[PDB]
Amino acid sequence: QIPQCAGCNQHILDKFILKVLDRHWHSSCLKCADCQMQLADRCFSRAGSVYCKEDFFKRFGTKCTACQQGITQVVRKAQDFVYHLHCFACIICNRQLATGDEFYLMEDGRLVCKEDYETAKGGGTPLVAGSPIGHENAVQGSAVEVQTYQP
Ligand SMILES: [Cl-]
Ligand SMILES: [Cl-]
Ligand SMILES: [Cl-]
Ligand SMILES: [Zn+2]
Ligand SMILES: [Zn+2]
Ligand SMILES: [Zn+2]
Ligand SMILES: [Zn+2]
Repeated sequence: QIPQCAGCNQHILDKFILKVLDRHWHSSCLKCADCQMQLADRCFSRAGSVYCKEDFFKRFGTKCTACQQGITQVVRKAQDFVYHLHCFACIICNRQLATGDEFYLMEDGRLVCKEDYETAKGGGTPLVAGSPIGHENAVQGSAVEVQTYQP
């Protein structure tokens, strides 16, 4: 089926069809709201608009998953979730997780150290704590893929 552009809602007759996480785009509609630059690498969307990596970081403040508050300091990451270092902590024992620590990530971003998770015997994802990283590397935009309507 010929997709309608997520941006302009028109049918995309371009041979190349850009796909951003389950949505389809004209190449010419995937442009940063700020600097009007084509988005070929990846896409940063907030609210109802799209931005490049640079213009996005300078516009929106990344909010910690646990405390829901802004963070120019290094952060911790588990999957897509982003945390203050002091919020990267087990919800049961309140102990801060450190690089190398084994923990479980719950669906809503709640963190549980390995020992407390396994002691209590819902569904958690096993992970190993990575070292702190910068915001830039923290929030990786959505991948822009390319599809073509073929026979
Ligand atoms: Cl398609
Ligand atoms: Cl074409
Ligand atoms: Cl550490
Ligand atoms: Zn379009
Ligand atoms: Zn831009
Ligand atoms: Zn926090
Ligand atoms: Zn714990």
